[PDB]
Amino acid sequence: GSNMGGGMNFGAFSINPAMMAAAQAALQSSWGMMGMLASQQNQSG
Amino acid sequence: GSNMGGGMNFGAFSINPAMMAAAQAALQSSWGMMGMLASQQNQSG
Amino acid sequence: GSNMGGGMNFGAFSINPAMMAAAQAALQSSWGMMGMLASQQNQSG
Amino acid sequence: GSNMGGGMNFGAFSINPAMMAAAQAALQSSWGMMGMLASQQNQSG
Amino acid sequence: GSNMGGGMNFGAFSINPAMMAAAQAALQSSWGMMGMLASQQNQSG
Amino acid sequence: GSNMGGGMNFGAFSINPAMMAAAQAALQSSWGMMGMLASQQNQSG
Amino acid sequence: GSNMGGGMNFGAFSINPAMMAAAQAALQSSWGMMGMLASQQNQSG
Amino acid sequence: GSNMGGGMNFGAFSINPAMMAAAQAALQSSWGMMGMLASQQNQSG
Amino acid sequence: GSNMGGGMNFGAFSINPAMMAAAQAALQSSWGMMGMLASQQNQSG
Amino acid sequence: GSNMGGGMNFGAFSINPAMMAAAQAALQSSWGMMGMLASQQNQSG
Amino acid sequence: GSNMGGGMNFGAFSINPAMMAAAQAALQSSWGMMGMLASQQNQSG
Amino acid sequence: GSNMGGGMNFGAFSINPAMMAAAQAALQSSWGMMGMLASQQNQSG
Repeated sequence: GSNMGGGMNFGAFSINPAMMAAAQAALQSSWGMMGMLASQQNQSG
Repeated sequence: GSNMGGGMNFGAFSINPAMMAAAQAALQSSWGMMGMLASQQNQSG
Repeated sequence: GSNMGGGMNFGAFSINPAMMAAAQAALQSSWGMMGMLASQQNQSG
Repeated sequence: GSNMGGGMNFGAFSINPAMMAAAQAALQSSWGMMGMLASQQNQSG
Repeated sequence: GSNMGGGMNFGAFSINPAMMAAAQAALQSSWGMMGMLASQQNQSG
Repeated sequence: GSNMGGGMNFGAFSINPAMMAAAQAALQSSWGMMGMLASQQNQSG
Repeated sequence: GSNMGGGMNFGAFSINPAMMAAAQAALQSSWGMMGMLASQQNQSG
Repeated sequence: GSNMGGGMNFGAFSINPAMMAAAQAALQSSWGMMGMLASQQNQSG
Repeated sequence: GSNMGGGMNFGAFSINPAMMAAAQAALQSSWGMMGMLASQQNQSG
Repeated sequence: GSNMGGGMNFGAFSINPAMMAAAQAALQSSWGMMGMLASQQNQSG
Repeated sequence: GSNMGGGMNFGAFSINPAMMAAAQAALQSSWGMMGMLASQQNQSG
Repeated sequence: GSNMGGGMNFGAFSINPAMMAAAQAALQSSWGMMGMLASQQNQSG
């Protein structure tokens, strides 16, 4: 069980994420004002 | 079970994400004002 | 079970995501004001 | 089970996503004000 | 089971997505104000 | 069980995260004003 | 010379004005979303 | 010379003005979302 | 010469003005979201 | 020459003005979110 | 020459002005979020 | 020549002004978040 309060952002967020990855499983998620991500990267041997 | 509060953003978000990946499974998700992502990248051997 | 609150964005989001990927499975999703994505990239050996 | 609240965006979103991919399976989805995508890219050996 | 709330966008979204792909299966979907896409790209060996 | 209070940010957050990873499982998530992420990267041998 | 800008009202205005007057000249004008009134009630002795 | 800027009101204005007057000249004007009134009540002795 | 800037009001204004007057000239103007009034009540002796 | 800047009000203004007057000239103006009034009540002896 | 800057009010202003007057000229103006008033009550003997 | 800077008020102003006057000229102006008033009450003998 999880919960988050609500917030207000007046400023302008200039985000410039730059990502690189190399794996058996890879997920790369960039988001702006609000987001939630639940990623289950299952693996065996 | 998950929950998120509601927020208000007056500023203009100029986002410029740049991503590169190399994997057996790859997902790359960029989004603006609001989003949710549940990605199950299942794998065996 | 997941839940998200509602938000209001007055600013104009100029997004310029640029993505590159190389995998057995690849998904690349860019979206503007609101979105949800549930991607199950199943894999065997 | 998933749920999303409703939001209002006054600003004009100029999005310019640019994507490139190379995989056994590839999906590339760009959308504007609202969207949902559930992509199951099944794979065997 | 999935659900989405309703939103209102006053701004004019000038979208210019540009996509390129090379795969055994390829789907590329660009849309404006509202959309949903469920793509099952099945694969064997 | 988790809970978070609500906050207000007047300043404009210019974030420039730059990330690189190399693993059997890799997740890299950059976000702006608000987010939550629960990632279970399961592994066997 | 007079001038007015244009506005947008999403809310539903339930107005219930109740007026009573007793004069040599009487005008009573109730209006909803938009209006202009120029009433010259001239009088002598 | 007069000038007014344009505004947007999301809330629902429930107005209930109640007015009573007794004069040689009487004007009573109730209005909702937008209005202008120029009333010249001229008088002599 | 007069000038006014433009504003946005999210809240719902419940106004309940109640007015009573007794004069040689009387004007009573109640309005909701936006208005301008220029009333010249001229008088002699 | 006069000038006013533009403002944003999130709160809901419940106004309840109550006014009473007795004069040779009387004007009573109640307004909600925005207004301007220029009243010249001219008088002689 | 006059000038005013622009401000933002998050709180809900519950105003309850109550006014009474008795004069040769009387003006009584109550307003909510923003206003300007220039009243010239001219008088002779 | 006059000038004012812009301010932000998070608190909810509950104002309850109560005024009474008796004069040859009377003006009584109550306002909420922002206002300007230039009243010239001219008089002779």
